[PDB]
Amino acid sequence: LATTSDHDFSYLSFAYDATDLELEGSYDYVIVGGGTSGCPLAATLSEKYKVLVLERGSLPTAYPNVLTADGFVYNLQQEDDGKTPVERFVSEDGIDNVRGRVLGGTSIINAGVYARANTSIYSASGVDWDMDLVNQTYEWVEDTIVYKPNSQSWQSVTKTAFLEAGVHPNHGFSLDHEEGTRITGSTFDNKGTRHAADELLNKGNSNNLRVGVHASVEKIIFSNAPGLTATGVIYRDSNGTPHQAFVRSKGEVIVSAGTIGTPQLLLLSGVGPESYLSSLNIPVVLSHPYVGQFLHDNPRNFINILPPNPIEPTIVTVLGISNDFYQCSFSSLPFTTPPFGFFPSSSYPLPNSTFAHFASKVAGPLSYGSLTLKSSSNVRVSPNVKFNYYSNLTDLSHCVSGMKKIGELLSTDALKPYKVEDLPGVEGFNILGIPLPKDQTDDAAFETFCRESVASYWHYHGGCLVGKVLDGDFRVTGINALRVVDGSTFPYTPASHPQGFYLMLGRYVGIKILQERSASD
Ligand SMILES: *[C@@H]1O[C@H](CO)[C@@H](O[C@@H]2O[C@H](CO)[C@@H](O[C@H]3O[C@H](CO[C@H]4O[C@H](CO)[C@@H](O)[C@H](O)[C@@H]4O)[C@@H](O)[C@H](O)[C@@H]3O)[C@H](O)[C@H]2NC(C)=O)[C@H](O[C@H]2O[C@@H](C)[C@@H](O)[C@@H](O)[C@@H]2O)[C@H]1NC(C)=O
Ligand SMILES: Cc1cc2nc3c(=O)[nH]c(=O)nc-3n(C[C@H](O)[C@H](O)[C@H](O)COP(=O)(O)OP(=O)(O)OC[C@H]3O[C@@H](n4cnc5c(N)ncnc54)[C@H](O)[C@@H]3O)c2cc1C
Ligand SMILES: *[C@@H]1O[C@H](CO)[C@@H](O[C@@H]2O[C@H](CO)[C@@H](O)[C@H](O)[C@H]2NC(C)=O)[C@H](O[C@@H]2O[C@@H](C)[C@@H](O)[C@@H](O)[C@@H]2O)[C@H]1NC(C)=O
Ligand SMILES: *[C@@H]1O[C@H](CO)[C@@H](O)[C@H](O)[C@H]1NC(C)=O
Ligand SMILES: *[C@@H]1O[C@H](CO)[C@@H](O)[C@H](O)[C@H]1NC(C)=O
Repeated sequence: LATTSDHDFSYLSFAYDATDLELEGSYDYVIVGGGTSGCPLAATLSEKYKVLVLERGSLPTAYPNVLTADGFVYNLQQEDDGKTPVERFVSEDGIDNVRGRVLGGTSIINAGVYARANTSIYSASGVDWDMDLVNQTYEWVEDTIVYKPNSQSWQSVTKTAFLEAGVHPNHGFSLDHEEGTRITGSTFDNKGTRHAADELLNKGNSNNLRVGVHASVEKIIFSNAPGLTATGVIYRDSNGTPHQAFVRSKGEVIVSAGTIGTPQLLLLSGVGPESYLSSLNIPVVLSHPYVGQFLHDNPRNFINILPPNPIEPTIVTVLGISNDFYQCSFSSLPFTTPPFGFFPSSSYPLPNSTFAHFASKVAGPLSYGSLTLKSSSNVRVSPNVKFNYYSNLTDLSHCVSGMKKIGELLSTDALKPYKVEDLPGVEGFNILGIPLPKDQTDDAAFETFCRESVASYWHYHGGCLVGKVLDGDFRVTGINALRVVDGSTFPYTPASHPQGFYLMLGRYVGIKILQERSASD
């Protein structure tokens, strides 16, 4: 774990605006997307080789509010002008959502919750994991940007509610995703300063690592040397001037553009379903049927209570983990400008007093959809995405169980002081939005509640799966010198909160690449 300190911007010494980067560069590795996985991957590779990271967004310094916990809601409330760190989008399902667009990626705009992946998911992932390396990597990340949180009144109230409601056992303070209640780590330090993936760039070699911001990567370049191989990428700067960055012998292009950005770039580059690409007149580099397929978004269902007595805003630290659903509570200040993506749509009531958001995330999820291009040529145009929430009934059964558990929390002695009226069961609270069915045994009513009140937990993943598009070493099958490392590689979520796993993944693969280069020297 790390110790509270200012956000470390030492890496600015090797950060450049794309307009300032050479028109044609040569490196050992080119990383597309300076995000959650991309940054630690880049830093790791730079320990020995020349690396260039290309990020479409700005430096975190351009948007000060992404640097503090009290800025979380603010970023979501800001209008999307195409340059802001929070990019808005709506799934085909009709659910509002957001993704990061800034150096550090989505780890720069998230809720800060940090957890290590469920230790039981590595065996069936399709990857032969080196567990000693996995833990060493978690430690590497944690010693730089993860903190043991301060005690917080509302989080403590939530902890008492979970324990009263049977979410056992109690793990005390622990980073591990395990059934029961615990206080986990956070990327926000004890002074409220946000730490993120960008700071992991400081772990790289300042003479080998170069970062380009405001760099929109539009296409991967290929050649037969002799076999199909990725040779570089084309990116554009704010002046509209296109640049090219190539990789040298044994080097590689690694796409870490995220669940949404990676499949989009692959499709735009001619790697995807042959009939789909041809229909849009995109030359086919390699037929890859699963690019953009298997897009998963864990559903979030919730209850907002408006206490008669004000509660203080807090950062999420207490987690109530069940096998089929994960829960927590967030307390915040009132507002008249809605944080996009918080509620599923714009027509939702606004809180004029402090409130508590009890959220429930369904495990998996088993349901999935796909990603398709909205523009066949412009990478700045958001792709179309559909998640098909609750299309798999097992997800729905888990939502029902999850919301019943929330009902239990609402019926605890712990939450009584927050009701406006002392009514039986879950009744008596001042609710903002859709309330739970009164009858806690009415399954059909809970299914309707789950379907009509659903929102995104913002932990979408998939779209470029290991075993479908990638192999066990994260290489895009059939293409040399090309890998994918980010949240797009697996169908199920690694824990209640995935950033820890994706941060680890970046360096993990980086180390695997270095070990591979060592053997071939
Ligand atoms: C990689 O890192 C993992 C954690 O992220 C390791 O794991 C943890 O390893 C701990 C031993 O080093 C193991 O023991 C600890 O917990 C014991 C019981 O914990 C549970 O029950 C307690 C009360 O019943 C409760 O308070 C607690 O919150 C837990 O619910 C305790 O008896 C021990 O004194 C010790 O404190 C952890 O349980 C374990 N946690 C997880 C998430 O699995 C992992 O190491 C483990 O790998 C296994 C494959 C196995 O070999 C096991 O023996 C080993 O400890 C690390 N792996 C590597 C390769 O280093
Ligand atoms: C509002 C919100 C709250 C969340 N809360 C939490 C939490 O508390 N804890 C947790 O564990 N997880 C949380 N998550 C989820 C977690 O943050 C994400 O799953 C994780 O950051 C995704 O990592 P990634 O590397 O795949 O993608 P990203 O970090 O998004 O990185 C991809 C990067 O690629 C860039 N990019 C995309 N396309 C291009 C292109 N063509 N050219 C150049 N650059 C490009 C993007 O701008 C971005 O910086 C939250 C997510 C959101 C949106
Ligand atoms: C919802 O998710 C389930 C778990 O992934 C699906 O069932 C699983 O389907 C696998 C191949 O389709 C099969 O190997 C697994 O054994 C099976 N697991 C279970 C718990 O049965 C389920 O798929 C449907 O139901 C199963 C039983 C089969 O009849 C499939 O043909 C069905 O498609 C998923 N349901 C949906 C709506 O996709
Ligand atoms: C951890 O993962 C295993 C294997 O996928 C699963 O059986 C178990 O339910 C998970 N535990 C939790 C608490 O999510
Ligand atoms: C303020 O919140 C209360 C619930 O506490 C609600 O009844 C009222 O309508 C809200 N005021 C406005 C004008 O939205």
